[PDB]
Amino acid sequence: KNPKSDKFKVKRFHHIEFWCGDATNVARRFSWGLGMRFSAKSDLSTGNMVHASYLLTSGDLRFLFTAPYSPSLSAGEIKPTTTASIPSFDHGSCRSFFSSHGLGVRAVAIEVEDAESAFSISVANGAIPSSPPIVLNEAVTIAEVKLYGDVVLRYVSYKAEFLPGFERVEDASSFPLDYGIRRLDHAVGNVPELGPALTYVAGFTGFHQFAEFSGLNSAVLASNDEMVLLPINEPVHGTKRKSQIQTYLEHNEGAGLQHLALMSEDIFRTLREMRKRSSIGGFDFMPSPPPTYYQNLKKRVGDVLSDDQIKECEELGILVDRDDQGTLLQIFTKPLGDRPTIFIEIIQRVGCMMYQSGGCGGFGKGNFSELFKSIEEYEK
Amino acid sequence: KNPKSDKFKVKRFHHIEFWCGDATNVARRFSWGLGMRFSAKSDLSTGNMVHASYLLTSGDLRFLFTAPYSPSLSAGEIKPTTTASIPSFDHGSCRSFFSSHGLGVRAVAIEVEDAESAFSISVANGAIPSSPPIVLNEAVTIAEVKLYGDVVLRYVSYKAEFLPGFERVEDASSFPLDYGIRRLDHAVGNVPELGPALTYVAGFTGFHQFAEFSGLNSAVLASNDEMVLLPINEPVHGTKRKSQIQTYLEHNEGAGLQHLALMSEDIFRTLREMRKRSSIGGFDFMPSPPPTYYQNLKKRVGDVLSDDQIKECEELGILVDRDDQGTLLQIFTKPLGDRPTIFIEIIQRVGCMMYQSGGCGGFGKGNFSELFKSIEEYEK
Ligand SMILES: CC(C)=CC[C@@H](O)C1=CC(=O)c2c(O)ccc(O)c2C1=O
Ligand SMILES: CC(C)=CC[C@@H](O)C1=CC(=O)c2c(O)ccc(O)c2C1=O
Ligand SMILES: [Co+2]
Ligand SMILES: [Co+2]
Repeated sequence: KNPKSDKFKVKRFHHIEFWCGDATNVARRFSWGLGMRFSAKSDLSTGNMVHASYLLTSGDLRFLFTAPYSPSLSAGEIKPTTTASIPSFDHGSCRSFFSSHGLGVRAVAIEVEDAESAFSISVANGAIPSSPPIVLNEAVTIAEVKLYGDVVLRYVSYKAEFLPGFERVEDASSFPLDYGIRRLDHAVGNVPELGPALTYVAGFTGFHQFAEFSGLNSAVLASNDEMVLLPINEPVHGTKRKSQIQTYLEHNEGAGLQHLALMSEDIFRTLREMRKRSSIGGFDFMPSPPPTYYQNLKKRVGDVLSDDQIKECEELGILVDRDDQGTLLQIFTKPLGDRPTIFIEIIQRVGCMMYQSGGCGGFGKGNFSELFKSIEEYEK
Repeated sequence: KNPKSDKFKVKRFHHIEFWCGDATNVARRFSWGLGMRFSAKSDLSTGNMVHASYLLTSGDLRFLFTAPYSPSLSAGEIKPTTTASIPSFDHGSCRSFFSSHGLGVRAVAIEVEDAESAFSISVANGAIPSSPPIVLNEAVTIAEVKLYGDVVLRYVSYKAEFLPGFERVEDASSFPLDYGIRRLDHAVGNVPELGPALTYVAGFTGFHQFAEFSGLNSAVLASNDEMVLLPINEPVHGTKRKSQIQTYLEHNEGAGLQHLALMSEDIFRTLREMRKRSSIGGFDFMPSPPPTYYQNLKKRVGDVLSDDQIKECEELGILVDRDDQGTLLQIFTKPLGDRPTIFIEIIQRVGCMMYQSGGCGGFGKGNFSELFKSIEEYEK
């Protein structure tokens, strides 16, 4: 049941902004590890005396990495005279954000038809304002509201290249890395209480609940066409194994973004490329499910995947689950930084062709059962 | 003239510790970019609730990358009950250090015969104490005094693997990267006034001035055998081109470590390996000197280098200068992080065989002249 209750025209995921201690080093690590190209910069060399911001792109996926310079560099400036290309930036907020959470996502950015109206409607509908709409060079408008914890949902809209004040990067500094990742599929938040979080965000967006088929309860909010997907988790206390959501909240000092799901146009090549680089600067992956998990795969998705594609799944450690609508291939990295907080998920969806509809195959919740009922190989 | 006036037995450079926002991401970047192996860890997985510390090694070169966790994780601990493996660590100092300077070197560590006595003698001789001697597990003793700005000179001594509480890293997480770098040759500080800095450090170490053959004045302090080498620079104001030392001091918020000189056992393979990786996560190098600089190289070092080695120097952008004692091959990276502050120098020394004596060939001061008198190619 899709009631199509968006309160403003929401287009697509536009970018994800990390707040870092040092943007250069995180961005270069992510570039190698994920296969993303250096696309745009705003820093000292572009006149920005306030922050360093570097953009990586892969297909439609945009990762923005931002860190503050010394406040002294911009001591004479005021907000009207700022050289920051992202006027919502604030040294005190960024240092407090990073000191409090460590490396993680500050902004989940979505493109809307009119950022000023989306901000006005949102706040009128319960959104906590974070940064009011600002018009960059008569061309781009950006506005921010609180999402959960210190994460903001950022609205961007264009009259008609990333943002004004960013420069395209000279191509000799821009090596065309690509491991197949093409767009952001969904972005997941962890909160201490799901209900009030759901009520708040659904409240000011009009996003509807997306239908689903140990440790947490979750739910998914979605825009009209279900291209913007925002799952949210809460912990379930009192279990046998401690909730990883609870571990997240402890180490992150509260609510925040748990993981980013990146859609690959060929998940097998992406995982081959990423695994080759795990131990030489890239990302590590969670431990692989046992071979019994893969001995049981022929029976539920042998429909969709050949024996060859199934055996390739076992090599790369890929997990597979299925909706009534499509099939989902997924895998999870280990945490991206020091803290056991943010990680990345690689995914590819098969089915639901109309273009492909969002959430096709769901989010893998069928894999808790498939996984637990596979650790019965410890008796095999 | 070497008066051999060390006030305590100084052995060798032991390690360099960076204070980071996120140790994981800086360490993985440095590992790929420089060819260093993941060797030791102290973090949550080893019981350290206070900081994450990762060690990279290449030959004798040890780079330590440290970042604080949330203070909350260790709120119940006191210094006697600390889980930090480096008891000099302090959340407030590290966050203040990093917020103030950004990514850079916190500790220049040298191995001494007795860290407690070296600390006592130092302070008795004018050193500002930073962290008093602590004995780690009846085996290792560590003590810290102020060097310049917020950089500490760290004394370590062993009764008889890096430090207690560090774990060796499982070899599947430890890929044997190596591009030829073998040890730290010297570590360079920038200060607003050279004289008082020189007086202070020579004061409590007994290190002597090392004899030399636009923008700055400098001098070099050295231990008895001249294996520990500590150049220090100050700016010269009023020039035509602004002092880069002054630019350093502005962006670093004051004095600090300018660059690390890493000795390669084969600088041509190191630079080939590093340049291949510049645009895919590694380090960038300063612009190459003009071909006229290389057309003039046959006349001064054609003695030491073949036409082939000279043409290889032009390919890799290597600079070459010469003492009366030896020949020095060097090159400089661009800044390692967001700020135009810390960078790295790659070097290899030829000559002064006795083992090779320290500073053989000097530090390249002859290249200001060779470089300026080469930009007369803009008229060629
Ligand atoms: C293996 C790991 C570090 C975390 C997995 C787990 O926390 C998780 C990931 C996820 O992606 C997801 C959804 O996408 C949707 C519902 C839902 O319960 C979940 C999840 O539980
Ligand atoms: C190209 C660049 C970013 C910086 C070069 C310059 O700042 C420099 C480097 C250096 O290594 C050095 C010595 O090793 C010794 C004396 C001395 O004056 C110097 C230097 O001036
Ligand atoms: Co997911
Ligand atoms: Co040098």
